[PDB]
Amino acid sequence: SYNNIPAGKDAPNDIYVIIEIPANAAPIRYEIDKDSDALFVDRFMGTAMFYPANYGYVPNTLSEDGDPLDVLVVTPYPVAAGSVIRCRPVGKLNMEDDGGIDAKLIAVPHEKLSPLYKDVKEYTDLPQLLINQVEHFFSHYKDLEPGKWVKISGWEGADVAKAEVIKAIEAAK
Amino acid sequence: SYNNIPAGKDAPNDIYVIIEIPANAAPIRYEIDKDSDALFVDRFMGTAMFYPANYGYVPNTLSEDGDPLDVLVVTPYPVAAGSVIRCRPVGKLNMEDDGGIDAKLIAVPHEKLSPLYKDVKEYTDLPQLLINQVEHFFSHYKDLEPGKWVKISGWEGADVAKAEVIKAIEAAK
Amino acid sequence: SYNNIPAGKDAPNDIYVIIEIPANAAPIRYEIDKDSDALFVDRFMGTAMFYPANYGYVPNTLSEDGDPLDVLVVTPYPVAAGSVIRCRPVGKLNMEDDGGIDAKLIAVPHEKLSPLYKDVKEYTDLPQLLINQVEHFFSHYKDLEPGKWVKISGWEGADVAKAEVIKAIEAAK
Amino acid sequence: SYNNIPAGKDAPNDIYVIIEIPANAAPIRYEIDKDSDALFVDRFMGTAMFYPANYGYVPNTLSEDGDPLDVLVVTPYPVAAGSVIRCRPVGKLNMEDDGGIDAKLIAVPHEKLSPLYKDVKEYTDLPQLLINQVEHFFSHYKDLEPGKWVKISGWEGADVAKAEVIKAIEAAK
Amino acid sequence: SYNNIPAGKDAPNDIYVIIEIPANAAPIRYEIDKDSDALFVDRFMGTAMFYPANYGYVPNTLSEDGDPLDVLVVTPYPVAAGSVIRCRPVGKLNMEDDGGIDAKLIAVPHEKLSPLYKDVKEYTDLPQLLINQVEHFFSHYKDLEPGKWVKISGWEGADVAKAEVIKAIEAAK
Amino acid sequence: SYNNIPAGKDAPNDIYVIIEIPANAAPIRYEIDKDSDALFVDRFMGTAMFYPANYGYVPNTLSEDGDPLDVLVVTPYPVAAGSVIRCRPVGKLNMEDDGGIDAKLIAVPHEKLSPLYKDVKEYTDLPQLLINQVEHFFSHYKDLEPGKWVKISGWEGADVAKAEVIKAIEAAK
Repeated sequence: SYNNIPAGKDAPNDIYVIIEIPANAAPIRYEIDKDSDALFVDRFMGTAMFYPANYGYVPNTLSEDGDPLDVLVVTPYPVAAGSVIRCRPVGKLNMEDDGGIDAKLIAVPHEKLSPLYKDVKEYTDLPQLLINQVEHFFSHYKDLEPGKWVKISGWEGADVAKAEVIKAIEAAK
Repeated sequence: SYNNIPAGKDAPNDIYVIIEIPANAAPIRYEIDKDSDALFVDRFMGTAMFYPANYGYVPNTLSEDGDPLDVLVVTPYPVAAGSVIRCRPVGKLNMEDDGGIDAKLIAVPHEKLSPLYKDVKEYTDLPQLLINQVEHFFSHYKDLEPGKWVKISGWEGADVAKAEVIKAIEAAK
Repeated sequence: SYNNIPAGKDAPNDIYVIIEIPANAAPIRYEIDKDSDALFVDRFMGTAMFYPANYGYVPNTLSEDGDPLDVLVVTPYPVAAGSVIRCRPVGKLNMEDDGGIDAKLIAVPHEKLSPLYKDVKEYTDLPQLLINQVEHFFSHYKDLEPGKWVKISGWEGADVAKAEVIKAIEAAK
Repeated sequence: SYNNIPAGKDAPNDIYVIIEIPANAAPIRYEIDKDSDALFVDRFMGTAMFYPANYGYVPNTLSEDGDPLDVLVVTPYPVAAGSVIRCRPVGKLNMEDDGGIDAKLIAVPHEKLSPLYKDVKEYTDLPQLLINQVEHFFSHYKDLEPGKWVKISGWEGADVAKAEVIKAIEAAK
Repeated sequence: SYNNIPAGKDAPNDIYVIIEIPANAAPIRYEIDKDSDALFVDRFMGTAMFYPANYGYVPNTLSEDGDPLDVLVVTPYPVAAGSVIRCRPVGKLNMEDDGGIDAKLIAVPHEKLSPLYKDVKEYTDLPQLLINQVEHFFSHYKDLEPGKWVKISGWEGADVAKAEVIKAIEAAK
Repeated sequence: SYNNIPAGKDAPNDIYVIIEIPANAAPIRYEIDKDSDALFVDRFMGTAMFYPANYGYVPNTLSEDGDPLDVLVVTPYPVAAGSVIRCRPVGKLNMEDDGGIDAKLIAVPHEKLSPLYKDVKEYTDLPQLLINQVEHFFSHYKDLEPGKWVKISGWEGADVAKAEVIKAIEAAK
């Protein structure tokens, strides 16, 4: 049970993220059931696109999606599906979808995992093309799913990124 | 425990299949133990062949193999090992092996996973080469395993494919 | 030399396409120099997208924009970069570029290369999602390259594709 | 829980090994937590190196690392992460590290998994370059991790390789 | 040009092989044009099989069937398509085709390319399963291509392989 | 022909590099013949290491050791072997070989190829770990090839890299 994994070692700036879809992976949406812990294939993406970064969730949280809080982690090389990355939140990606709103945070590995992003304090420190690529992926990856839309709102800093994790931690209590 | 996963949402025409070997994967037979849920490597295949499609089993079933009922699912791109696909059975592949008989069903993803096979009602709707390739794989993939043989019998439709799942559901009760 | 290859053994029904970019490949736009026949790295794609079919051109052809005839070849597996596929046109995709009007043909392999695409004689015989991914790919793969933009106009039948081949072979060396 | 898996079927010469890092894999150290069973990313390796073989551990053991006994298995093709290989120990690789000593055994699949190494009785039967490559990997793969060193001591045979498993079996009792 | 390459620095012990199909590659039969030196897509394989060694030919040789000498080069890792391996023959595989009689040599890389195959001087020094996969691959990889069929006759020693090289170099340009 | 390509559109700021070995590729050292322009397999690497950047040379240049100018091109994704990257030098790596003194330039792609490396104007603008992996790779990738050894001397600025380009173009065809 992935519930055994804490939301981190020192939340907010130390979250664990269980990866469901690796970066640059096959065009397949995976989602982890929270009763069997198995990797469920949600949909074979219609668009000819791939995820710009690893995307998963923080364990033992709850937002207004009904499901835990979604995270996108940037790594030097994609991680295996079902893996847990000790990362640090550095931004929040707000956007409106068919069923209300959705909010993704962008994350980055920790001191002991990788020195690559010691200078990444907030999402603006990542390369501009990546941020532009992350926005472009979510706006268009569901363009062939009938009835489903996505519109990108704006970005928010790490301090508010590290805020929504604070509120999702006890919303699961 | 994969036993938490039901055999489906609306059996017969809505089975779940836990994939043990992805399509076009490395020449390695994986099998999921049903006590630890871990992915066990059964044998490194002697033949220079790969699985024509993802092959796994429906959870919480039982046939006359002693183990659950085996399924081959056709997907636009191979799924990760240990994943569960919400698919629909569309055929049955009968064949005789060293220890009696074995029966595989061919399956196909569902409305909400992929529109690719909305027109696939039975195995004859899949391309002929695939069916010919699935038969050729099982007939020859054990040609270098000493003492083991496989002979291909015939094909059966979805209605009888959806029959053996009916009988394997309660044979596990 | 590359232009030591005819446009087709029996054009326009039988044509050759040198492949410049493979399908499902890394997002690297390759274009083949004709002074040198070396593979030139033209663009590292900004958008998180991949080519839905192997992209290339017909040897010994000259289109309007000054270069040979663009062809997307649909194959069972992605072919190597710089390899020659013997194929047959089945449709034509029309668009307007930043430089004016553009057009990409779509083709399936020759009968002797694969039996998978024989009853595919028009582009509408191809899967409906594949046609939509080609439309979606070309409409958005330049979204993050500045100065470029693509507007999808509409498809034309297999007979017009063979006509544009005839006209491209016409004005060339 | 991987604890359900025995240390083998007939220890010593029949150990099970849960693979955490596949061979020739991405430069990523994985480690399996022994409370959640999840695949944890330990560190993104600084060196431009890959693991010469699959490396994991024997379940339900304990050495003087505090963690179970580490094993390197040689296979015809890399196994998926989180898989369990029925292998046979054929050597011991002693070496001193920043925190005391570490000891790895080299292993090899069994009769029923692969005939490739029926003649491999001890690590000297494997190709010399592999042994030289295994030594070179561990000596240098942490050259960019600050504060961490590794020095290679020597090799020991299967009989002593099959000894340390004997002592790690009951050290977990 | 490709035929600007000798059959070997010191034939028949030292030979060159241009590789047409890599090992463990996608099931695409490539053959290299000699008018053009471009890589031609000859066949999308029907059978779910892959080449057990990199397939190619010796430059500046002419066999009976009208084409250069077929050689399978066993390498630690699959080499790129269209690349030149400096290798040494160790055996000969004999068969009868639909067009008559055929023969494929098997070779291991030159000493300066790898120390892994030095004490391999006959094909029986290669692993016994590898010899059987080459026999099984050629006997079945054309099972689904109509009009073709291959019958394995038997192997011949390393000395006959060097003799066929001498005779192939003999009648050529 | 390959030497039908200039050293650069506007050397030394704009240069071309034919890539001989891609990044993160299989440990196969390729070198491009100039008699033939075919890709020659030079060495199957003994050490379990991979190239940290795509390795190649500048056309129409002549260095001291008799061959064109070595350049490592850092790219978002590894480019195909034998492809031409339009790039800009940002630093120089100096070393002493078994044959004397050696030097490898490091380069980032031209502005028109990617916006990711524009504010990279010196090699110290590249990530500090990447600089260390190139130093570590060249210092150890020949550890298991006998007769060879590499000693890292130190880096030099982007202005010296443009100077060595000028001198390499100078004494050449």
